[PDB]
Amino acid sequence: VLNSTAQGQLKSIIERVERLEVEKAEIMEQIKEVYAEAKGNGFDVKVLKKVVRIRKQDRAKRQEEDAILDLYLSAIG
Amino acid sequence: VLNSTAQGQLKSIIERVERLEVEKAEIMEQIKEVYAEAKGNGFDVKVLKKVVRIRKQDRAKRQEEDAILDLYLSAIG
Repeated sequence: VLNSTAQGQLKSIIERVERLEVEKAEIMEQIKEVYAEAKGNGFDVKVLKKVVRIRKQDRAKRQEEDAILDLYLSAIG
Repeated sequence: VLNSTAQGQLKSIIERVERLEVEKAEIMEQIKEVYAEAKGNGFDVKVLKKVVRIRKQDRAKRQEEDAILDLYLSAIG
């Protein structure tokens, strides 16, 4: 059995996660809409998605290079 | 070569998709934070996630039952 406080906690957890998952689905739908718009303008959607992935990978690489920089500087001092 | 209007279109597409993908990542992080909070309260996160999936499946089932209802009613009229 779950006591009163725990039942409240559970209900709050489910409520918040479900609201966030609705927002996430809304965002995903908007991304789909932007790509559909692009397709309408004559763009290649598969290639656009690849452009986005490549740029994401570049940003990730730069962040890890910042981490590595802090590691080296730390080690040197 | 891409003409002026097409270059503007491309830049707008990438800009909007990347902003939306940042929002999506923010939402995913918030979901993680809610589950971390739940774990702190003594809840089983794996089981919570399963609760959320089950409820999502129930909602999906109800939507498809509404679709099927419209199909049957349509066919009958």
